[PDB]
Order: sequence, then C-alpha cells, then structure tokens
Amino acid sequence: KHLTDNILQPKRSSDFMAFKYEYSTVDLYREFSESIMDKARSEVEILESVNRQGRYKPNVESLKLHEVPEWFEDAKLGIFLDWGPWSVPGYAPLKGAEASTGGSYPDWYEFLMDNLYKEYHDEVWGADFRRDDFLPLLTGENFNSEEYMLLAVNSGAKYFVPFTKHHAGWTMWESEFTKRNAVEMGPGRDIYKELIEAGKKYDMKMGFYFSVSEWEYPVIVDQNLSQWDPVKNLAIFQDALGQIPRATPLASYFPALHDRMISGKIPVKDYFADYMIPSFKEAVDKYDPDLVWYDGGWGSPVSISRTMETSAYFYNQAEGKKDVVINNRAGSSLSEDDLIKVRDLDEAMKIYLSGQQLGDYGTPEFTIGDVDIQSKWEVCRSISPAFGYNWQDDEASSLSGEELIKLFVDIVANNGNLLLVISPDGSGKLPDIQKDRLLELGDWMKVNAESIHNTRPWKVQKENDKFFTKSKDGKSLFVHCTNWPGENLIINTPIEEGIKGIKLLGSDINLQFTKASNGNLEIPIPKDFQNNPSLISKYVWTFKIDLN
Amino acid sequence: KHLTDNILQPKRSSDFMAFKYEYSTVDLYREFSESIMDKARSEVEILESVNRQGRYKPNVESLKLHEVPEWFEDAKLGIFLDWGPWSVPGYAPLKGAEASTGGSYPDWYEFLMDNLYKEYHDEVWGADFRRDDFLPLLTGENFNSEEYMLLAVNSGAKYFVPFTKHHAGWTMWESEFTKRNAVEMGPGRDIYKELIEAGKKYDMKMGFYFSVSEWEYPVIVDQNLSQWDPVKNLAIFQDALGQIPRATPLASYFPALHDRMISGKIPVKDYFADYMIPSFKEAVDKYDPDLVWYDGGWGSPVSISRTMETSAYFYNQAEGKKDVVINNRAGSSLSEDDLIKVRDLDEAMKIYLSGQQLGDYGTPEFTIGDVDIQSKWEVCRSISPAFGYNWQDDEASSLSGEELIKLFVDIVANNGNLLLVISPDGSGKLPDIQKDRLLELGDWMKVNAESIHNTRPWKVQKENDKFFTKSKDGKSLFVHCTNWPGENLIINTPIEEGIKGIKLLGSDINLQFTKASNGNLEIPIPKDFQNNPSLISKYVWTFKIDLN
Ligand SMILES: OC[C@@H]1O[C@H](O)[C@@H](O)[C@H](O)[C@H]1O
Ligand SMILES: OC[C@@H]1O[C@H](O)[C@@H](O)[C@H](O)[C@H]1O
Ligand code: NA
Ligand code: NA
Repeated sequence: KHLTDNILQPKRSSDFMAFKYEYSTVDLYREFSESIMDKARSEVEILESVNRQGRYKPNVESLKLHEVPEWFEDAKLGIFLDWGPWSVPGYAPLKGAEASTGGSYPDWYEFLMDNLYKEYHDEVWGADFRRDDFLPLLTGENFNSEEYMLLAVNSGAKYFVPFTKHHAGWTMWESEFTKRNAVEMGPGRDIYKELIEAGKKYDMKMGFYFSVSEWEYPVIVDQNLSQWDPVKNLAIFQDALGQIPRATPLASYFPALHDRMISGKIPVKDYFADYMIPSFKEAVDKYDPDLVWYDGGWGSPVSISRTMETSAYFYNQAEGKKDVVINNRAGSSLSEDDLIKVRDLDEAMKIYLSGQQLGDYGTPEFTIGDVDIQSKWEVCRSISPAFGYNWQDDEASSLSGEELIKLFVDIVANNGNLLLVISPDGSGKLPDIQKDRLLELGDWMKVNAESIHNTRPWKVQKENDKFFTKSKDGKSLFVHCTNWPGENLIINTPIEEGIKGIKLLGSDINLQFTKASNGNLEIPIPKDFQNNPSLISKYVWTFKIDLN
Repeated sequence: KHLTDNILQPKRSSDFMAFKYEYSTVDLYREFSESIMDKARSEVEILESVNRQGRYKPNVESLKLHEVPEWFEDAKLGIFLDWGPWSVPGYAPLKGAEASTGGSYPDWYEFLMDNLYKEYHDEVWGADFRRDDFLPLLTGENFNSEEYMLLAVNSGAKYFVPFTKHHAGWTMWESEFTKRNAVEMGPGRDIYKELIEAGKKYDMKMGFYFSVSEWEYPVIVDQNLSQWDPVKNLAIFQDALGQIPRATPLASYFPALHDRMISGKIPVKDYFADYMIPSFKEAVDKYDPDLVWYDGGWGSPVSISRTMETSAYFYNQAEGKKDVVINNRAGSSLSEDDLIKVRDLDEAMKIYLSGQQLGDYGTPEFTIGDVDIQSKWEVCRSISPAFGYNWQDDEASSLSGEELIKLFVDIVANNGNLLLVISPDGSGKLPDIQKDRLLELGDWMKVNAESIHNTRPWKVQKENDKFFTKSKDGKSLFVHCTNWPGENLIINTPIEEGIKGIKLLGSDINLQFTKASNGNLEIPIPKDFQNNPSLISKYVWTFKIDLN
C-alpha cells in the first residue's frame, strides 16, 4: 500500500534500535531546568532593558515605524533551506493532503505521522518508530554549507533563510537552551554557524527562521492535571500551533508517550519567558542575521507569546550596525474578546485580519492570491507543492525551468520577492531536479538579472504575455516577453517619456524602434536572432528601454 | 521491564494479524447512520411520550420521590461482573497507579494503553497492536452464563450486575445501535440475553450497567475542524470522561488513528439523542432489568447528557410491573456557571456535591469513607484493588476469605450493600483466587445468610469485635462475633426486650442466658463448640437472639 521496493523511498533500517537520548525529560528537569530558567531570567532582563532604552518599543505603533530595507526591496530572490528531521522520511502524498495554502507538507511529518500520515508511517517505518528516531538519521554527511551558499549565489539569490528552528524545536544552531540541537542530535555540527560563515564570505544576507510555538513542550506546573499523571510537576504545553483540536494549554505528561517526541527539550515554567525569548535572543546575538522569518505565530496571540519584545529587540540591536527586516508572522494583536468572536463566527476573516498588524512584509504561501502590490510581499514555495523533501517528487510533479522563470518574473513585476524553497534529503543532498531548476534560473539571471534586481513595479505590471519592471530611478523600463515575439515586438501600453534607446538583454546590439501613429512601440528583431533566440536567453526575453 | 516468561501473563500471539472490521467507520456512516438516526428519532419521541404520560418526570424533584425498593434494602450482596475487552490484557500495576478511589483499573486498559500503560503495552502487545485487536481475543469460550448466575446465587448474592456497556462502548447485548456488540465482536453471543435468561430461571434481580459517555464516538458535523481533516463531515466527540485533558467537544477524525479504536460505532449527529438515549431504551425494553447502574456520568452534565429522561423512562416503564432502582451516577445537575466555578476553584468539592442530586442510593468505590448510614449505600470493589482482571493478582494483593467476610459484615451492619466485583480473563474464566473467596463467602452465607439478608441496622452497629443486625420485623437480633467469644458471650449493649431464645447459627442447640447485675447478657457457650468452632462457622460466628 505504501511500502515500495523503490531504493529512493526512505524506510526503516534492518538494524533499527530505539533512540534513547542520554537525558530523559525527567533527567533534564532534574539536572538542567533550574539552570536554564536562571539564565533565561537574566537574558530576558537584558532584552527588556535594551527595549526600554531603544528606539523600538514592543507595541504595534512603535514597530510599524520600522521600514522595509532597500536591500530587501531590491533582492527579489531568496533561498529557503527546508531541512530538518522530517527530511529523513521525505514524505507527503503527491495529491490529496494539501493544506489551505495549496501546498503539501512533508515538513509536517513529525506531527502528521501520528494522524494523517499514520498508515504510511506504520507500514514504512513501523508503529514502534517514534518521531525522535529520525534525529540520528539526519546525518548531514552530504550537507556542504559552502556549496549550498554558492548554489544560492549562482542562482541569483540575494538572501538565504535556513529553517533554523521548525515546529518540533530542533535547532540548526548550537543552543544553550535546548539539547535538541544540530550538535547533540543529527549531523553533530553547528549547521547554522556554517551557513552564517558561508553567507558572510559570499556577501549574502542571512535569515533566521524561527517557529514561535512548538507542537509540544514539557513544562513545570504546581498542580498535576489528572489522577492518572505519573510524574509530579510536569505537563505538556500545547497551543493552537497543531491546527487540529488538542488539549490546551496543558496536556498530561506521560513519559512512554511523550519522551520520544521531545528528546532534548529542557522543562521550564513559562515556555515563552524561559525558553522562546532567550533562545531567540541567543541566535540573534551569536549569528547577527539580516532577516527574521517568524513562523508558527498562530499558536498563541502576541499578548502571550511576547513576540513584540523579540521584534523590538531585533530592530534595536541592529541600530547603527545593519539594516534588517522581519516577516509578518509574529502573531495576532487581537484581545481575548476579539479572539473569542472569531471562534464563534467572512466576518471571522475581517476581524482576524484587523489583528495582523506586525511585520515589514507579507508572506503568501504557495498561492500568491490577491496581493496588495503597493506593499512589499514575498511568496514562499518549492518547485513542487512540497514544503520539505518528497522522495516521490519528479519531473511530472515539479515546475519546469521555463515555468519557474515565468512565475518569478510575474512575482517581481507585482512587487514580490520569491523565497524559493529547496528541500534536501536526510543526508543533506539536494535532489538533482531541484539543483537543475536553480541552475536554469541562474543561467537566466546571468543574462536578465539587471531587469530583476534593484527594480520596482511600473504603472502597468502585465500586458498580454509581457511583464514590466522599472529601474529605481525611473530611467529604464524592462519588458519581459514570455513568448518570443518573432519578427517584431509591439508594446501597446503608452510610454509618456521619450526613448533614448532600446536593447534586448543578452545582445550588445542596439535595436531599431519607432513609435506608430496609434501610439504603439514597434521593435524590429534582427533576422540572426530568429534562427535560435534561445541562444540569447531561454524562455523569457527582456527588452531594456532607456528613457529621457 | 514488563514482558515476562510467565505463562499467566496475556501477551501478543505469534500469529497476530490486524483486526480490520468488515465495516470501516466511513462504511458505517454511508450504510447505517441514516437508519440509526431514523430509529433514534422515533425511539426518543416514544420515550418522551411515556414520560409526558407517566408518573415520573425528568427533573430532580420528581425523581427524588422514587424510593429504594424493599428488595434492594434486603439484598446486601450483589455480583458485579467486570468483563470486557480489557479482560484480555488483564493488566494494571500492582502498586502505584491507583486512582483517587484507592482502586486500580485494569478495566481502563483500552484508554490507558496509549499513555499511562503505554510502556507495558508496547513491550507485551506491541505498538502496532491497537485497542480493537483485543476484541477478537474476547472469545468467551470459558464463559457460561448459567454457571455465573449459579455462582452468584450460591455466594448469597441477591442481584447480578454485568458490565453491559463500559467506556469504550462494547455492548454485552445484541444492539441495533452499534456493531461493537458481543454478537458481532468477541464471543459471538448475546451475553446479556443469556445472563438475563439465567437470572429469570433462578429468580435473581438483574442490573444494567451503562456508561453514559464513551471515550470517543464518531459524529457527523457540518463543518470540518482543520485543514488536515481527511474525511468530510466526520469528527470524534470527546467529553470529560477520559479525566485527562483532551480536545472537547470535538477532535479531528483520522481513519488511520481512530478506526481501530472505535470499530463498530455508527456515526450520528448527536451522541446523546441519536445513540445514548435509544440504546438505553433498547436494553431496558428488551431485557427488563431491575436496576440501572449508570457510570461515566461525569463526562457531561445531565443538562447535555439528558439522563434525567432515561431515569424517568426507566421508572415509568416499570410502574405497576416491578419495583426498580437506580444508582447515583446519572451525572451533575449543576448549571454551566457552577461548573465553571468548580474548575476555577475543598470549596470546589462543596459545590460539586451540591449538584449530585440524582439516584436512589450512594456508590462509594473501593474506599467506603464517611458514609451516611441513615441513607442506602453500596460499596463496589473486588477482592483486590483491581477493577477488572489483573493477571498479577495473588494472595499478597487480595483480601483473604476471612477479611472479605468481616468487611462484608461491617458493611451490612452499617446499612450498606456490597457489590462485589468479579473479574474473568479474556476467555471468560474466573481466576482461581476469586473462585476461592467466593467459595468461602458462599459457605459462610449458607450458615449465616438469615442474619444478613432482610436485615436492618440496629440501635448500635458495633460493640468491640461484634457487629449487629436486626430482622426487618424487629423480632430477631443477630450478633456477629469477628472473634470466637470462647466460654462465654458477653453483650454490654442493653437489650430492653425479653429474650425468647438464643442460638449460634450453624448449630441447633438452644443457648441459656442470664442477665448479670451490671446489665450484661451472659451466654455460656457449649464445651463441645470450644475445640473447633470454625467447623460450625468460619471467621465470624453469628448468634441469633429471639425477642418478645
Ligand atoms: O513556507 C514555510 C512553511 O510555513 C508554514 O507556516 C509551516 O507550518 C510549514 O512547515 C513551512 O514549510
Ligand atoms: O465500580 C465500577 C468502576 O466505576 C468507575 O467509575 C469506572 O470508570 C471503572 O472502570 C469501574 O470499574
Ligand atoms: Na513598517
Ligand atoms: Na429517592
């Protein structure tokens, strides 16, 4: 049904033995909780003092004054490295398990293996194979951080966002606040450090992806939750992150159920104050990222998660040092009363959107939808529906290079950035098909990058098969033709300014042009270009019009 | 840790294969839901019409006027047959997993196998072995209903209460409202019908044990609960029954998780109206029980569960036909406001008890506690802490026959009934240790039953090692000596009435007496009784004093 004999399908090893980390959850409680909470209190005091003295305060109106940096307007393309324990099984259904975004989520395997993907998991991995048994298999033996950064550079990308910490809480960086980190578990390396160092060497802006909430977190409680609870003073914190109905805010903690899904996480009293805030601060302080990509901010509203404090801190510590940016996923600004009204209730969506007030730019996922092209936005997606590696993904399931380039041009014409997801396997190897699409995009950008990087939308974004961008200064208009226009390029959209010159990017030759009497621009195409226009540029041909 | 090589420990068979019931939950939705809801609506209408026309109305004040039947005052001993799918694994910890009652619960295994007992389950049965894989192993090959009824008769019991439907919803009777029944799953017989027929044959009062709520139940919903839900219009209803925090009222339904926990259950729109009420009515109508033993009434308050309607119906359908009784487990009469106050908040216990207003008699579980001996009460317990079969139970864990008989006499002198739990294994065989205790109790009752059945508390319940009962007609006082009194029985407690005669039950000798000057009754005991009084009666010696 789900178990194939296809070599490409990751599956249970014949030598599988349970991963029992050196420290049980109770061991971490006894040995590390007090120490961590002590350290957290000191770090939170420092962060709060920085915010009290700093330009940015933890409130919507203060943070709103922060502006999108020039570099982020100009970047247009980022690489989103979706790699983590979920990369080992590398599975979602090719069809039929799409979320409301239209994507599919191999990167939700650690959660969905217990419900939506349980039949697959039980047949391919085994019911006795727990979430944390994927951690030792995340070897990174084929993961080369410099090669990933160079691939991103060569693709034309201007920022690189690793999945530094996703919903199950494994950190790509060596954290003092969790043993569920890349040094203790999986590759045995500070993967984030390697990527940060590579990004500095290649002059690449670096992101920090950070799940605000986690699916489960062991917490210290005064009173137990039921007569069945086996362990005094420990429970499991759960919020809305999982999306499915669950016990909230606390579930009863049972070692035989929970320990092998939360290996390495040190119990604390207050998930947000004692763990989330100090771990965020730690990564910002150590790695100095250019960009914060919150995720999982729907778990708890910001009145509880305190992400306005992490946002203010990030901006404050950047002052005078570098220009930085935050996405719009910190969480909701709504009051308890407004959150209740939404749950009770089109009318629910209007109230919800009113509470989405934090961040520098919008983050449509997979489907672009009805974007406001007057504000900055970024669409995230891979070359397929899949966020995270899908061993089944292939030529049939993935965009062609041609489709990817045309989609990219569309995005950029409409004021968007593309944050292009790449998804390695458990070894850290990138599938050849994803490598190929990056190479093809890179080859196209070699010719056409000046019509993409550092541009802005024009008064018109699309005309038939043409997409427009303009130089920052207004003096160059770029016409991206998604069909080879043949003998003649005709542009119907009025161009008020006089024209100094027109050229096809990829040719050093200046093109002929005249204005017809109906208003159209007519651009004859050299006979020598017709024989094989793909030699100049594949898929999309860009004409630069220099204005007076 | 948990898997022994003890043959007595039930464990995974080498020939185990998954039980995938011929009707999936979705099959039952498509094929049976409409039919069941059609029948339910008609049955609820009939039940409501009976209550409108009947003497008892579904409100606290009306139901309170119903009185404990003479037969229940007189019975003193019932047998509580704790048999179900949980009987197969037959496990709870010998120590350390007691609930707040002081008992332990092998009969919660179907629920606790996923949390508290998960380490045991994984080691002994396997992670791939689901709750419903116990159902085919509940063979009943050693279960003879006539033999169980005769065991009850011969023990001195006057009522027999089978676990007709416990918290996972397997019915001992052949129900039209569920395929999770004893005919379609497990023994392939209407076990309840067999027991009811035996009870009629042997003139035994018959109970109907009924879990109001169930741990999980598939329900039909207009809107799905999450973007992850695989099946339109089905979800899982959950209330407070499970005691541990859970999603309530609804969890997302996932076939690969839920189907092998809820085999046989037919989805309905309203758990209470479309399933609970008509299934209750069905069993009452078909089997004509003398007693309703509600359980699991803490799931939902009676405003939602509607158990005042089932209680009124039970009384109304019996009126003019037979005298019947209900325990006190229908559920809470508290308002939503009062239930909220209890959750917020010793103070919580006072409010909770104020909302416990339904039923004919109290049901202390395991621990008797501070019972009101002016009202009728019944303590339920097995010979050990274990409710349900525990394969580990032995001489060290169980009451001796001696202890059982003395506890029983204590209960009866204090106006209680003992509802003695007996716990068979998966085959339906009763463990030898429980058989031994029942033999001792039965042998004791053969001699002493007239001092137990049809008696009432006396003006004094206990004098040193002596417990008193009196015949309901006042003409006999029974003195139960828990120590052999030796050469003389001396009774300090004044007996105002003249004495016609005195006898030790088990002997035909009339005993002489004198009243001393201090007031004491002095009863010389025959020399021939002194060497071996245990021949006459074991453990407790009962003297019958006939009064004027
Ligand atoms: O594009 C980022 C995606 O964002 C979602 O919010 C997460 O829940 C997914 O796992 C991640 O892949
Ligand atoms: O006295 C009956 C016991 O009553 C409890 O309420 C149930 O939850 C137990 O399973 C059962 O053994
Ligand atoms: Na702003
Ligand atoms: Na009453």
